[PDB]
Amino acid sequence: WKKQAEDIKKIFEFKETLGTGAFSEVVLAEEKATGKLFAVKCIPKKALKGKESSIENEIAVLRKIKHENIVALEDIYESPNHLYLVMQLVSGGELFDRIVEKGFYTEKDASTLIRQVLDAVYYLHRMGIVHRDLKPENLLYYSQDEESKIMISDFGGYVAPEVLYSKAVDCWSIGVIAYILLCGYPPFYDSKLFEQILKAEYEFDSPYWDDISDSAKDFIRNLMEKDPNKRYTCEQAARHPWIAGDTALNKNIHESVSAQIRKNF
Amino acid sequence: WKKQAEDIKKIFEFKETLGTGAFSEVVLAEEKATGKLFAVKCIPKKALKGKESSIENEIAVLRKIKHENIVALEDIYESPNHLYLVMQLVSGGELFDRIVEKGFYTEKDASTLIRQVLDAVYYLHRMGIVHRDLKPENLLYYSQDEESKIMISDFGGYVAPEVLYSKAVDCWSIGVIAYILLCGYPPFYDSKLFEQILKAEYEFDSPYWDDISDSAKDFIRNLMEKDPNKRYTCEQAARHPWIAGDTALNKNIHESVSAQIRKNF
Ligand SMILES: Nc1nn2nccc2c2ccccc12
Ligand SMILES: Nc1nn2nccc2c2ccccc12
Ligand SMILES: Nc1nn2nccc2c2ccccc12
Ligand SMILES: Nc1nn2nccc2c2ccccc12
Repeated sequence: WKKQAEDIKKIFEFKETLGTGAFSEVVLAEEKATGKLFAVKCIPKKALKGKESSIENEIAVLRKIKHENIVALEDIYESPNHLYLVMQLVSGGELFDRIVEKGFYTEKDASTLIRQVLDAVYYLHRMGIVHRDLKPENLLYYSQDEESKIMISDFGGYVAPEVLYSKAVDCWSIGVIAYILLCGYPPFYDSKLFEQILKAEYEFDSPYWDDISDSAKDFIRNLMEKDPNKRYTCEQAARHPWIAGDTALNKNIHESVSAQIRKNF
Repeated sequence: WKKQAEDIKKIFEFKETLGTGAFSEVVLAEEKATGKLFAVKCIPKKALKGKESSIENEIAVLRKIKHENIVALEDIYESPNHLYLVMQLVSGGELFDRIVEKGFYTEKDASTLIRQVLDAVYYLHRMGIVHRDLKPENLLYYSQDEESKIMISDFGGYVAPEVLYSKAVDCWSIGVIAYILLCGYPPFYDSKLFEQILKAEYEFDSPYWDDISDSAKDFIRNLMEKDPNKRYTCEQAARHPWIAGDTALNKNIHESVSAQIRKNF
């Protein structure tokens, strides 16, 4: 299930660097035998010392499973001292860029995005994976298509008060993302910030929140809940009317949200 | 995520019946708009009364996930009184037919089959699904290819002593399947049979088991373990040398296994 290589460069022509992380890089790569483009995560083995097997079990299991809202692992290569995760390259661009570029953007659009993230994270949780790093940077659109889905592209403010813990920390992160999706700025924002987060002290301030539904605000409260016990799970969040029902509004909130994204990020 | 239809027959031409179950049928079907063949499971809604949502949640989640060793759910249609699960049609045929037809069959072949079933069932367990009905009839080859994988094709001797319970019942079933794969006959076989199962009384009888490895027998013992606590999980079984290592033998055991399948089934 792992392909072996004496030298990865016999298989891929590496191109531009797409991302860099703690102790890995993600690079764009052409498969020399086929032309096909991929995103390849490059990981030195010595960085995984100890929990090498455990992290090669997340990978061994995930290799066999394709989730609609997570970039698929097409292949794993092993050399003497590295693992290479060969991933489906997406073509739809970054989350905020997309929202800024839209002419029209509603709560229904935000709800659809969150629904997809909930589905992906529910799956990861079921598999015993706590993502711990859900944030906009790690969400990419699949394609340029108007109807493109969003996908978790990568694994390693958004951190749960208990951290500052269990799978519930991810659900907090999703709540923060939802907050940003509906107003264009983060719910917290240096010691007073740290203080705010640890007391889950945030507001739906005017004028930015005035045109947002009660249902959306309730949804966010239930995820951005200090008590990780009372906090909605992904399963609970997915049943909420804002996600599963028809309470998400159809008002164009693009002007304000985009203004705030531009100004705030 | 569910397509709605006033009449399913506007979408599919139904052909031969592929399977029948408790209160559903699986039928071969041509998509009229495209020609493409599928396997369609047809389910009256009233059969799911009560746990309708719950069973529509197994489906709602699974729709988004493709496992290499489970037939994929391509689409779900809903009419006023039925659900239709539209599945990827396989082309590789039934498990025993394939083994009888081979000229050469080894423990390594059996191990590869079990590895795949372990992977599928591990995933189902992680999702909170207990299959409860794992048996050869529910395993089909993907293609005619020599290297074809096996796939769970369907959901609803092989039943765990505790039943005669938890996800562990599936692991018992896999042990029974492994037993049959290595000798061509069931480990139990009417009141004395019921008695045997409830005491996990079985043997690796000569001459059929003489050419089988100790490693294979140990593997089977660990799954066909009366105590569901001590019983190997799918995760444990997948780490066993017979599956993960190189203890599976390379001896052609086809003559005997096929003889016994033919005679016994
Ligand atoms: N530009 C990127 N594209 N794709 N495509 C698949 C996976 C990724 C990815 C992962 C991490 C960082 C950047 C990217
Ligand atoms: N970009 C990814 N990075 N890492 N890092 C470890 C495991 C994974 C992974 C698995 C599936 C899809 C994407 C990725
Ligand atoms: N002959 C069959 N073929 N395929 N292909 C996909 C799923 C199934 C299936 C399920 C149940 C019963 C028979 C079959
Ligand atoms: N043949 C199947 N039958 N049923 N019945 C309920 C759920 C499913 C299912 C899901 C995925 C793949 C195959 C099937």
